[PDB]
Amino acid sequence: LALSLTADQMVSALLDAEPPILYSEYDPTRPFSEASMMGLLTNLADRELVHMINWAKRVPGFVDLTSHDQVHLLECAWLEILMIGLVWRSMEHPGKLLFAPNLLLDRNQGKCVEGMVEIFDMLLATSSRFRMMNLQGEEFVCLKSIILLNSGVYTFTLKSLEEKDHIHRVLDKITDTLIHLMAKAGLTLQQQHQRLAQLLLILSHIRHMSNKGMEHLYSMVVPSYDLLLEMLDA
Amino acid sequence: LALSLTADQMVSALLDAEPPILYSEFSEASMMGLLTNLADRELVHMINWAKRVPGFVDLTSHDQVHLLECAWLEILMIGLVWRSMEHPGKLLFAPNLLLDRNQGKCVEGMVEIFDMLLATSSRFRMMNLQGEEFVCLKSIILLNSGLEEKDHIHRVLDKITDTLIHLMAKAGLTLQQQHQRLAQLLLILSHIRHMSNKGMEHLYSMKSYDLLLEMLDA
Ligand SMILES: Oc1ccc2c(c1)O[C@@H](c1ccc(OCCN3CC(CF)C3)cc1)C1=C2CCOc2cc(O)ccc21
Ligand SMILES: CC1=C(c2cccc(O)c2)[C@H](c2ccc(I)cc2)Oc2ccc(O)cc21
Ligand code: NI
Repeated sequence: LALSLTADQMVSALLDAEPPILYSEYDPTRPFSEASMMGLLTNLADRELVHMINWAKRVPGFVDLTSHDQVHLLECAWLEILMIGLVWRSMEHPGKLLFAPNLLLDRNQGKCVEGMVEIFDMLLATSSRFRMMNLQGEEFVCLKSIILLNSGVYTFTLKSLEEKDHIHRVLDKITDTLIHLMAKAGLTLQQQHQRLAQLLLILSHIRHMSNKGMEHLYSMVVPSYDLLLEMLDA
Repeated sequence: LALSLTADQMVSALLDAEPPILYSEFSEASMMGLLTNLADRELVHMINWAKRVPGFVDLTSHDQVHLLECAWLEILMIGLVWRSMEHPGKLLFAPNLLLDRNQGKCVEGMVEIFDMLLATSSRFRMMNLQGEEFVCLKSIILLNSGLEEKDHIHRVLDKITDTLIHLMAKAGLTLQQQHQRLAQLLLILSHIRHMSNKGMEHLYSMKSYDLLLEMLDA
């Protein structure tokens, strides 16, 4: 019933689906070594991934797809989704990344890892950019769902063609929802289309960061297809 | 001058800036040699195209090099995908070099990138992407991919957005259809970024700033 929802019903459902903010393992050895910091971040990321699977099932349109296609979208999007979440909760802490409420890290602590500092900087710039745009929570949840639905759709017979157009219609509905929030907020038609484009252009930088992130992770714990398909069935 | 242009003047300037379609001059090496020769020749035309994108020449030479360093492969890729639209299941690298999926297997690891390029081409075919929309998307890539210089870039991007909406309104689309199509085109740019990052990784598996800064000064 995702194509029959209004803009306000889409927002309400995405806000209800929103996963909880988690904490890192309490009182680890401080200061950090390269391994210890990666261990705590990896533990946190894995626990968030369990909540992401459950979030994804409550994104309208996603559950209508086949289990194979749900796994494919999540396999393509999981690190982008982790990253936009991080960047969102770091908005109110300029020069810092709020990995958890008990794990607020500045740029200099990123140097502890080796190659992480470049990715750190990109995440901070994006956070700063969301701060400058005054990004709203309602807009945030729409952007997250876009990432999930958009990131794997291009790399997907009758079945797959019907699944692809279904995804494209859901994305059209999220666009409508984004415009409605901006019109309800009071922005002019010109300001609405400009802000929409600004938000969607930021998603290309998020993809870039996610690809750099993967390369950095493989240089040193990444969810496989089989792992994600096991988790989805539960 | 770029902030004072109308939607129609933006389109006319981008269409005038458009580079020419070039010709090429198999083993894994021989195919990569011909593709690399072609890519290098197109890169000379891209530098000159970039200088004629309204807003780009106002930036410093350092910032022009940075935008091009970040965007060159995305720009090469959207060009390829655009000229392949009318050849389903094939990539038109040049008019004398039309390659299907199976010839991508000749170079190891290329076939995955081949597939992504074909899917994007197919997606532009399904959207009935227009030449006027294409040139706007290309300029977006250049300006978006890489304090007064930053806000200048953001204003130029706002003008290209306006231009995109105007083309859709002039084409007859409703306000709802206009914002949906705008979003659809911009979402495709994330896949182009992805392809470009995969492309780089693949290129470094086989094989600069200074080179691009040298070319820009000419
Ligand atoms: O006209 C075209 C249009 C598209 C392409 C194309 C030619 O050829 C090649 C190509 C060759 C060399 C390059 O870079 C070589 C290195 N350059 C020269 C500088 C070093 F001195 C950087 C860059 C690209 C090509 C495409 C498709 C998109 O990008 C690719 C990704 C791949 O994984 C494999 C091949 C390509
Ligand atoms: C973005 C990110 C990580 C990250 C990854 C690469 C580079 C970087 O700077 C940060 C790193 C991470 C570590 C291990 C895995 I498996 C996945 C993410 O730790 C995180 C924890 C929570 C979260 O919401 C995001 C991240
Ligand atoms: Ni509108």
